[PDB]
Amino acid sequence: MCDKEFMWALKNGDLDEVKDYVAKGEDVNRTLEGGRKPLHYAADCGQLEILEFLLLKGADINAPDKHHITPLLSAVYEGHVSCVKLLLSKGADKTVKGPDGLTAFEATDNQAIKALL
Repeated sequence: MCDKEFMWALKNGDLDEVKDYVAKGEDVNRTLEGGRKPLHYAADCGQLEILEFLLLKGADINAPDKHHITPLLSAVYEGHVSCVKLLLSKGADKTVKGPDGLTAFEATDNQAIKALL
């Protein structure tokens, strides 16, 4: 068990492997070796099922990574509409500014995400 495989599981949708790490003692809020938290890796790659599992285990929906980026901003940057919907419906702060100074509204050009914000 190592962080490198944990980050891969969150990125690639391996929910069972993510459940393995958590059941074996992993903290769903710990910033991994890559500089991001589990929610950041799941939201960046649009893993909707992992996002749900992480929040139910107590993951901070607004926690930043090492680059002042929230899980909501990470999902917006790659246009994961369903992930934006789930994070917003769970109370994600839409007013946080990214590392470039723009909020989730100003950072995206996809108007479908802009409507939900």
